Amino acid sequence: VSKGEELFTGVVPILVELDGDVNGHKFSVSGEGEGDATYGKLTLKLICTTGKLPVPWPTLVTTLGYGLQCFARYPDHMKQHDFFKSAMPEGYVQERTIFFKDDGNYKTRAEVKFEGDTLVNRIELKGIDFKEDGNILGHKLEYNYNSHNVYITADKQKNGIKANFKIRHNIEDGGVQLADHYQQNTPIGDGPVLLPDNHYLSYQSKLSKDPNEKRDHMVLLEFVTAAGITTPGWLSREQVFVLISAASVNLGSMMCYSILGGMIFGCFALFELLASLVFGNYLVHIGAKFMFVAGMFVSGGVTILFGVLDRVPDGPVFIAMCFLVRVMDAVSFAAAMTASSSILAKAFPNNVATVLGSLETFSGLGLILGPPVGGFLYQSFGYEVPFIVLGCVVLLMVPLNMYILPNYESDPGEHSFWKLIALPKVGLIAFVINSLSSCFGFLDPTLSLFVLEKFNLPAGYVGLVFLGMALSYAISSPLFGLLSDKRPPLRKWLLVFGNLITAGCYMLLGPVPILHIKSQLWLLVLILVVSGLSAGMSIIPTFPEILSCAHENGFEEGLSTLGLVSGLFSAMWSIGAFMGPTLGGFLYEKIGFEWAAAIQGLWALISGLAMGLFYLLEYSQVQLVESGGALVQPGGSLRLSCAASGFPVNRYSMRWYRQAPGKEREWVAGMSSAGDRSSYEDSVKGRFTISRDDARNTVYLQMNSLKPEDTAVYYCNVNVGFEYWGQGTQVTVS
Ligand SMILES: COc1cc2c(cc1OC)[C@@H]1CC(=O)[C@H](CC(C)C)CN1CC2
Repeated sequence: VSKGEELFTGVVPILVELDGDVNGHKFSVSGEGEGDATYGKLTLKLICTTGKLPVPWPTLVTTLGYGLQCFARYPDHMKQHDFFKSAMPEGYVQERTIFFKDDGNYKTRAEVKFEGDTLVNRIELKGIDFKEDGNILGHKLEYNYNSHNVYITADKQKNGIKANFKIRHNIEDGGVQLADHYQQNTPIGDGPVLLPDNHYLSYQSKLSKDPNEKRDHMVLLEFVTAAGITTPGWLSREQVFVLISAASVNLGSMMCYSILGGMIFGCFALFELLASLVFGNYLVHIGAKFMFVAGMFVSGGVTILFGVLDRVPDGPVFIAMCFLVRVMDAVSFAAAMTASSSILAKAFPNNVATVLGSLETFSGLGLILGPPVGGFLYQSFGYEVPFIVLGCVVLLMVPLNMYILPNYESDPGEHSFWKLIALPKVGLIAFVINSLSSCFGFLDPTLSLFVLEKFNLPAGYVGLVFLGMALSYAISSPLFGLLSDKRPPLRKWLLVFGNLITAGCYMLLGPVPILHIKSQLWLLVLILVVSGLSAGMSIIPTFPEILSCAHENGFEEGLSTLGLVSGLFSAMWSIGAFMGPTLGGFLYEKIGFEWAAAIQGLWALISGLAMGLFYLLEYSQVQLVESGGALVQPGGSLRLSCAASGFPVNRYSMRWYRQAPGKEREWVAGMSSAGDRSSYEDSVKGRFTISRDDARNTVYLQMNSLKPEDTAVYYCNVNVGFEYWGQGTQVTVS
């Protein structure tokens, strides 16, 4: 960790100038924009002042967009290898030599300095031996750009770094143009710079235009990450810190709710919805740590003051005290839930479902700890006593959470609440979770009445079967959390099937007089256990799906979006808990439990079918799938098929790539937009044939007159703004 790391904790306004010559034609370009090193984001708007560019803009993307490598996000084992922020309070120099294949050369000198607030980059360019009928001077490069890798090794002799990479530009005729880049980077101002190990950076890029501008300009978007040296594999300090804290909080709150769980019941959810929405909307202004500790302090205060109601005289003071205890319990649980969910969403970015499943398992393992020590404290000390013993142990666990938790700081976002809530998929998520919470709230009060009226057992076995259903939920939560984490497209399927199995469970809850099924005990207990498993298999994949839809819509990453999605999760669980018991009790007094369970299960079933119909109707995502790999004797003939998913083939160009073992990727052939022009390598010239078919949205490559040289893995390449690849097929010849 260096001193210049602290400078890049925010947004940086950046300014770029270039002056260069190409065969006597001189140009000067100037640009402005922003950078963000927390996530690796660069956005520039770049305008010429001299006039027309005889050279294409993708030739200058590698000079201006790669000219600011200081906004690279490094993971926690790569902060030791940061060089760019090490010398940034004074500045560095970067010299680059670019060899275009079968054409001339660029040589650039650039200096990147930090003047005032702004970051300044000055570039001088020299261009040597360009043909007039070439891809560069003839304006033959497509107006999009590809994703790349940049490899950096160290250099002790100049205390700097040296990087090598290649850039594949697309030409309009179908082919590609290769540009090989060699750069050397050196500090100027004697700063303690970190000479790194061998590593590399991955660049995603995007290129567009501002439509209101009528000059010559480019809008450039850069995503950067860094890798190359593998992790130790075990956790960090902050992650074990937040796991111990969240586990202890979840244990304490669960056992507090288990040991002591109309106007006040509904106004409780009425304040709970508002508290969840307000805490979701304003979280960075309060902070995750402060709101964690505040929610735990108010929760412990509530469970201390719950014993005092026996010494409060009956009258207006009893109402004015129980009301305040009810609303403080509501806002304390809301604040603690949203704070814990947001901080664990930030702490584990890729493994978000596994942590939530593990905390659900610890909540179950803590609620099964209630009866023995609870009976010890009840028939050993008394009844006023166990609540204040619980309050003492929670208020002694609180300063640990004051000591341990890190200080995450962020800035307010660019969008609002109302843009997030207006998505269709999010509304269907909310409707599914309303069905689940309403089924749970209906299952609360009438089960004890049904057991007492039919089977003649008291509330002890009602609590026992509640324990069994919670245990099935606790077992089924982390496994399907791990399954939803590891496989992305199975997550939405587990969302649909969970609600469908839950609906089947609530229809088997009440034996329908049409269906002729008899009532007994172990069948009922088993259906409740399977209902717990279905609820667990549904509820865990909800939060990552809302996160994926939020990042897919275009919300900027940070803590604002995590806070909003956690607040919406708590809000939907609040409005479901509200809607559930009132409709369940109304249906129980009106028509009976037997049809009430059927109507509730049918509600859940139509919720799941609406979800499944939205998935069956409006799904589309860019994908390339391939087929045609086998083993053929030399001199044979083959056909390879690349089937696309979510773009028109007749409006975009297509490329075919190949790779040999122990060798880099090589371009084979390319097919343009209009379908009349094709491009080939001389090793596949006259032999390989490319074809398309826009009716079935598929492209094909046919081969004849085989050689042992063409044993390779073949790939299919598009660019629809981003670069998308395929999994490849193995083609072997003898
Ligand atoms: C009566 O309202 C409440 C109902 C419930 C809970 C808390 C309540 O408030 C005290 C807990 C909360 C979560 O930890 C768990 C449920 C999800 C919201 C993650 C476990 N459940 C049972 C339902």
